[PDB]
Amino acid sequence: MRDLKGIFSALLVSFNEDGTINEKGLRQIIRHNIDKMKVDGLYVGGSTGENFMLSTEEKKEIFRIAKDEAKDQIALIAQVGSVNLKEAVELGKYATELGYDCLSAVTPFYYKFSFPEIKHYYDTIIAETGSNMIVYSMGIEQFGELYKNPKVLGVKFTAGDFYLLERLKKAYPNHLIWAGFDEMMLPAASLGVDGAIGSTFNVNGVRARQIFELTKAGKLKEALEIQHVTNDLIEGILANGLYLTIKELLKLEGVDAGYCREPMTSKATAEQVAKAKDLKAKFLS
Amino acid sequence: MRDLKGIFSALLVSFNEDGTINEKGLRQIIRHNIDKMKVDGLYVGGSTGENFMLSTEEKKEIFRIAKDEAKDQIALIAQVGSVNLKEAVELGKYATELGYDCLSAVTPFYYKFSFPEIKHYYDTIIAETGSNMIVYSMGIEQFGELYKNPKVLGVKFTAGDFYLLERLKKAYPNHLIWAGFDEMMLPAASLGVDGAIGSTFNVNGVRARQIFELTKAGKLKEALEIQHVTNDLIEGILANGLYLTIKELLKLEGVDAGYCREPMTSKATAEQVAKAKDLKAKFLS
Amino acid sequence: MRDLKGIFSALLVSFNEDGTINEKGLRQIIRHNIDKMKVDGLYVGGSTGENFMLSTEEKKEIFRIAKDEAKDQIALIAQVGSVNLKEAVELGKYATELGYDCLSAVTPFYYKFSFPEIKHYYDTIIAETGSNMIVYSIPFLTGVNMGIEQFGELYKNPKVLGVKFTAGDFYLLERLKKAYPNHLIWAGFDEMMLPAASLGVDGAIGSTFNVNGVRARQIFELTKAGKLKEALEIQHVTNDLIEGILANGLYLTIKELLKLEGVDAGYCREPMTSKATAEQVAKAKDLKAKFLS
Amino acid sequence: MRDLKGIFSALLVSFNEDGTINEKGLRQIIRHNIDKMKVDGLYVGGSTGENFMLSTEEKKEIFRIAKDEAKDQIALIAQVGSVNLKEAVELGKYATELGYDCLSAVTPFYYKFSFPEIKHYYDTIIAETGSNMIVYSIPFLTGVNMGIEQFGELYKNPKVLGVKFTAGDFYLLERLKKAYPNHLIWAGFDEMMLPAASLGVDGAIGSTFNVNGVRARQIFELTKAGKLKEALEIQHVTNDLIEGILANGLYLTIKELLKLEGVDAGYCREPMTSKATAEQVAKAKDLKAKFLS
Repeated sequence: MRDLKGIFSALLVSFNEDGTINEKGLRQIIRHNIDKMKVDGLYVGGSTGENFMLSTEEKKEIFRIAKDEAKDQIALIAQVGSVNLKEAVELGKYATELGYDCLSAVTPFYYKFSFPEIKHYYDTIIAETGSNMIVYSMGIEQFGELYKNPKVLGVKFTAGDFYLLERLKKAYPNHLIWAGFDEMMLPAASLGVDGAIGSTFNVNGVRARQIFELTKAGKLKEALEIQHVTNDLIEGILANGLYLTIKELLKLEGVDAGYCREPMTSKATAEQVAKAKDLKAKFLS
Repeated sequence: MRDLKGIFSALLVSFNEDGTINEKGLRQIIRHNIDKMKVDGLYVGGSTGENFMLSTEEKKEIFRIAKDEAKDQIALIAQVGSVNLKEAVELGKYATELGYDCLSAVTPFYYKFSFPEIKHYYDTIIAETGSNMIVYSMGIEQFGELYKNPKVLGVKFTAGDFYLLERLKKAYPNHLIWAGFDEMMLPAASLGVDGAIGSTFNVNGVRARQIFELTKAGKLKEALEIQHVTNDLIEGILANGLYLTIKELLKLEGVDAGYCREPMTSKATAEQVAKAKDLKAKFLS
Repeated sequence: MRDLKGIFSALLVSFNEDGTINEKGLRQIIRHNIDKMKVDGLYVGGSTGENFMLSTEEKKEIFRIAKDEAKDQIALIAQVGSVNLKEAVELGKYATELGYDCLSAVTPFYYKFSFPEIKHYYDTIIAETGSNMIVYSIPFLTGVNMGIEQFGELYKNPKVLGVKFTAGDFYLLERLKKAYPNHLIWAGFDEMMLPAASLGVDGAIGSTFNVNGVRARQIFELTKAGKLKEALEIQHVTNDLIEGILANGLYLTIKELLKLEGVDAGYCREPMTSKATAEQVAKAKDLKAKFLS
Repeated sequence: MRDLKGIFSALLVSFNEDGTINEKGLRQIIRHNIDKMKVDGLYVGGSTGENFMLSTEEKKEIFRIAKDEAKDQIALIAQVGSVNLKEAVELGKYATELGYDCLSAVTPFYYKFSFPEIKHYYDTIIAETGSNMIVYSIPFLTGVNMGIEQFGELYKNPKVLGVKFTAGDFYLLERLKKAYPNHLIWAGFDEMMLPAASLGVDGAIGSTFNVNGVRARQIFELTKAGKLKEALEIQHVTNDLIEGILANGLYLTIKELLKLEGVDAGYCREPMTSKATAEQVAKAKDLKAKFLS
């Protein structure tokens, strides 16, 4: 398998006003990431792609478009998790067929699964597809149990618990860790994470790569200055509405990022558009 | 519309070992509710029916079977909510076509929706189907906003907040409230709820109806004795595994309740089956 | 033993502007509760009395004043719980010496105590004083949620009589009456009195009974008689009052309502905001006009 | 002013079996921290010192003993926060009179205080004592989570120097250094020292530095030098020790580790479990063998 370390943008999807996928806009988002953000890879079908508001067929169309547009230029991970395990297996087979480099899967949600149920879910996706898997996160003993399956590569770490982060890095040194919190990239990199998967790399890739590299070189003061500017931008993005603000910033860079998908507010208000313009002037110009 | 007050069993579904719907077993569960539990209605496609682990087509098949088997014998409510609003509209149209008496819809989950997004979700399902709606639950001001749509009938109240319960009953006296916590039926009925939707009525209907009726007549000590026995049974059901224990209790009554659907543990262990047998002997024989 | 069932006001305390106790005002609050609110007893030294912001000597002074003013006319429970167990024993001995009918103690807080430590705390207060105990449960402030098995362990001590259930979990409330039918439960959420009375609580201990004790007794007694429609009507009016009290500021509003009836309920103690704003006073006068006139 | 940056142990206190202070043992703990742990200073009267279970006079006694033993050899911060603001002012005046370099105070807890009330509490302690203040933030115990704007308001008082960040939110930690670059931050989670040092904290205040202060200084200094691999190795060994300490019982295990080095760290104070079990003692000896020998 392809090297999966480094910076991965969690891929946003362009939607039309009626909720359907805007394919031309989706390819422009992808091209922006590969060609201008210079990411190491794309993480497709995650929360950032508005995945859980879509049908199985719509998820497959996004997987097809992303792989067709990215070809073998960068690494591609397909998030195929769901509350429906049969759907996760169907999506995992499809992504595997398309040539995705590995699968990822959120823990089954809506109902409360026990750990045994969560491990059986991941083992089932792996057994039925033949593909390697990135888990989400549970404690050290439970990661150990997950890691008894040799096709589990590591975890997309999205909880800000740096004690567990250190414990995992020590206990399972040959397993990978990708940071999921872009605003805490520096402290995660100080503990040796192997990469980061994030929604803000769709527009702030340049700084994200600088933080990651400066931190691994021990240049912590310089990395912190760039994390500070990054977090001023992230703070404004969160206050204005995360998904809509990143799309509006992409629109100012000539990327047809389109609308959000309903039940999320689909169209940005004038105020939201105004705030996006100010953010672009201050942090991305 | 049909009277929707009273006792509604949240319908469990019978699955085969491979996860597919066992239609004969599903009809036996339905017949048990109508003919022996003597419920006022069935609440189909909710959490209890393992709905969120299923495909759109599987949800439609369950709606078809339940309406075919129940005909017009009792009231039928169809839960059609989802994170995918287009799926909720598709399911709401189908249930409306089949003749369901009203729709219900969980608040969109997985992502964090704002109140405006939640209200637009409910208004969209109503506008696209033409059917009345039962919401889930937010505070008094937000229920008021939901209740500006005249086709919203009331709420399936699943949070144990009896202060909000009283406030809602006072503020919106012509809207209905169904209790969602079977173990707190007495206190809910003391505040005048119009009915209850619950998973334990699939086997404990008799006592549920007695509690509801004794409480409305002011016979609180007698209602409490029956709530105590009910809660001894519920306590054992929860400890042993809710969905699997109710199915195992149904099996002891000659109802082919089958397996649970994966990612939930599909098969009951011997210990779980043993505990179910003890529960049946102590509380349902 | 002196009956501890029924309607108990959680005694409010009158403070001077500098934070010291206003004894004359405290006595007026006590008299208002006994003579006008017609309470069965007073719960003294609880959260409502602003207890946790005071010194040990101030807590002793409030115990002394309350017992000297109430004398033997009503039942009196003394809340003596603290994070300092030595203080709790000192206060429990003092309240016992004064003649309080029973002690009560909040679960030790701040630190995350184990169940054996909580049980040892209760057992120590009882052993050192010789007095009976009511467990004071208030999860919203403490963060401590004890289950049914744990109450069982506390109840192995025969001097633990029951619990002040300042919580809204009515599944746990029912489980308690099922498991330990001979043990007492006092409801702590005034806005949920009807549903708690439907489950057989033996009484209620509340801050709003300092001004709304007439309606509170009615809800309790009507619910016990099975007159739910009548009880719910009075619970509805009561909760319109409580909703306004909570939005305007609980402590300061109840004290301003008492002031309007001629009770010198004084200031609140710092670090709480000690004086109401003009807007808070105006809203309290409207609540009095609408609900207590 | 006396430099307050660097490595501070959160002073543990030695108690006798009956709960009274063991002055000789307390002095031995102080000496161990200064002479062996090589700390920059001591944080006295915090959660680790079992402060919240003590009387006001006991807290004063610990302040007196710690200052008499440490004298002027190291920096000394006095935590004087309480739910009773009058007590906090009394303790702050006493610690100021003794010569403590700075005061610190936990956010008022138990009751749900408003932000204006919290700010008034800090402003009152400062005004009545004339001493500088460190805000003590410990959300896991208090339930109080202040945001960036609120820290801004507290920092309008020039005598508020910074915050003891006993929390793991590193987004908020970064936002604090961005907004208020001239204000100090001390990390409070010993197991997360490396990532906090990566974000520029000015020091650390920790309970485990009573026994692991040599490694704690190394992690801090190596991270500041950008030697991440070396720092992470020492953080890894440190966290194996901390993981065992937490599983065996934090307070009793650190006291037993101190006892094995000849420091009479004594018992814990009730309502905490005062004595370790045989199994706890045996596990503490193994932790000493593996990590502190």
